[PDB]
Amino acid sequence: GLNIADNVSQLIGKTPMVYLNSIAKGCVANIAAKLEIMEPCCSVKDRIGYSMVTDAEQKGFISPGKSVLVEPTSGNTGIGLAFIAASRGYRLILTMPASMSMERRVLLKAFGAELVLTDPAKGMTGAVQKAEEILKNTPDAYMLQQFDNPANPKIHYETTGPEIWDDTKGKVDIFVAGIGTGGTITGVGRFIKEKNPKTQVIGVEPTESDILSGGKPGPHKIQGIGAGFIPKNLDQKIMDEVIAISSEEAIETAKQLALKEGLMVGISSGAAAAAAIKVAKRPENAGKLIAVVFPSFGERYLSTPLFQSIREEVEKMQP
Amino acid sequence: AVKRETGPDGLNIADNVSQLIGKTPMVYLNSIAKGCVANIAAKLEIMEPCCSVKDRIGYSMVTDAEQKGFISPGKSVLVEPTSGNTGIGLAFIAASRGYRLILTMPASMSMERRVLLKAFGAELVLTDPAKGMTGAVQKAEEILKNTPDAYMLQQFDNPANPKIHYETTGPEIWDDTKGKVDIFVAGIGTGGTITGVGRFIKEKNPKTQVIGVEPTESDILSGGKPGPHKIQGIGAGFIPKNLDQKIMDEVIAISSEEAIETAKQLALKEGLMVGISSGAAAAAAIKVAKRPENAGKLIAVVFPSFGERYLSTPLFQSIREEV
Ligand SMILES: *Cc1c(COP(=O)(O)O)cnc(C)c1O
Ligand SMILES: *Cc1c(COP(=O)(O)O)cnc(C)c1O
Repeated sequence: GLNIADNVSQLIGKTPMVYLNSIAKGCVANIAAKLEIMEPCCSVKDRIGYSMVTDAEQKGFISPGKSVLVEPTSGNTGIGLAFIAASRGYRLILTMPASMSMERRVLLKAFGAELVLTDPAKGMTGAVQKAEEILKNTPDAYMLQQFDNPANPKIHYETTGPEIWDDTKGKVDIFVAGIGTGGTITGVGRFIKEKNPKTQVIGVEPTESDILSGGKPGPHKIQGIGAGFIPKNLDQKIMDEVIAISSEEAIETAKQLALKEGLMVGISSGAAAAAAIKVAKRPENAGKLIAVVFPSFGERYLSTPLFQSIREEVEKMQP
Repeated sequence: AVKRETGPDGLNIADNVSQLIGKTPMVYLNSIAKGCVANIAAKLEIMEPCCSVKDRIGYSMVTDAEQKGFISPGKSVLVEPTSGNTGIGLAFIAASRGYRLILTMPASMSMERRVLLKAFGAELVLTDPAKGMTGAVQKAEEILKNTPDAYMLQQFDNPANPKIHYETTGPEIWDDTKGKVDIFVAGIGTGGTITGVGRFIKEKNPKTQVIGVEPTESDILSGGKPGPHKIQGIGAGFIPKNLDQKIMDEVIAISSEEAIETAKQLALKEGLMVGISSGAAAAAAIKVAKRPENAGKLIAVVFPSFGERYLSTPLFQSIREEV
């Protein structure tokens, strides 16, 4: 009975939290970041790929060797899915617009994932489409549907919320999280409000695609959040407030996380942290504790705008 | 600042990023070990805050120097010649504790690696590709000599590198295997890991075997010549001072292609995204676990770094053509 994992799946979750220090200068509340970046595959999606597979196995809808998993996604979910599929011997089909750059695709294939590329013009909607086409025809096919699947917010209610609740020893006052599939905010929010109805739950979205605030969907750079429609997995009743953060301000905060905290994080962690730092300057919050989710490591985004300013100075660096 | 329930009684929240270092999990190998007579449990340094075993020695070499008062933040300038993970581990520590950090490396170095280093605010000085590491080491010696409060870490010589392994990596594996690790397998670059863990583990139990790993193409510990290879992170081409050649019972030499192939299967069979040296170490581990002697015994092997860092190396170039 050794303290070793049987398999990669048992490594998921139980991520740690870290206080923000110098970047939190000025703030009257403490901020502790929940580092989903330290998931076996460096994002929060490692929890839902595990849980939507397992939830299904348990309900008896899927078995390894037989069922074929199918999901329209390239992002972090495809990755969370790919490594779970590798390790468990489920065949996996992931659809995405051809647009997808080599980087995520190389990594997805290295996991044995079959890639089906759809039409770049058609974006996500074209990908859901091929995937409904592939589900609708393929013998043993099974779709996860990350925006509708109750097991997405369920895993967060079962692990992520209790982790934050345990690590802060019930002291958490405010929980801040960006909304993509809505699963984090909903499962954590639900869990924490049942422990303590007084806690505040605060969502974050792009200023360029603020549909929960009211606005309409528009282009934005915050990879991971503002999917452009209200996802079924979002319980909007759970939130106390939504804060809109700009792309520029997400990217700037992400860079300061690296430069000041030594935390290498993605643009969405930057947006969540920008909002938490704002919330931590409100006088009514002196002394309180804010927990904020950083959904993914930043090394994954070397080719995106997060690192562009840095890329420009590196390209001209003389030998 | 704002007061925090700190110390032994307070919250389970790291005070800063340094406190996230170490305590990494182990995972048994399953279908990739089909056919082995021994159990294999991998030590996953790929799950360090910045994805490599080197996060442990960025921390300990810097902390060792503060503790002895050789350096202090906002005044000392850290300087290291480093083409691999050591610059990353120094970079995030330097950022979080407020040191200026200059890293030297040949201008061969991929651009993504530079980008990352510079996101942490490290300063980069590029050296002459023809001169390799030796040329970078030379330029780091010059900067040290010419910079008023410069301090060089010297990852190959600094005894804080193996010492952090004696104090953390070794103990963890011993706690985690509840003292049942029969054999320990590790790639050698600086020798730190093999030295600290082997030392710690021999001390607890001298019966435990310790096996080190090098490239077939640069197999100097087996009596061969130094040359060029691809198992990045090991086979530095000389025997470094941080290697206590005394605690090793054996050296297995594994090839680029088998290292590469083994990393590929770890991805495909285990769901484990690892660098090429994790493949070399794993391959070595696998053979050992197939020696009849070792039936029913427990092997621990180190996986030094996460694979995603290497999307541009030979590891992924066959997968890169497919796309
Ligand atoms: C999924 C994701 C989010 C949002 O998390 P949800 O629980 O889906 O709302 C934010 N950032 C990144 C990088 C993500 O992958
Ligand atoms: C550091 C390094 C090694 C070797 O470990 P040492 O303790 O230096 O002997 C192996 N692989 C990689 C990727 C490394 O960065």
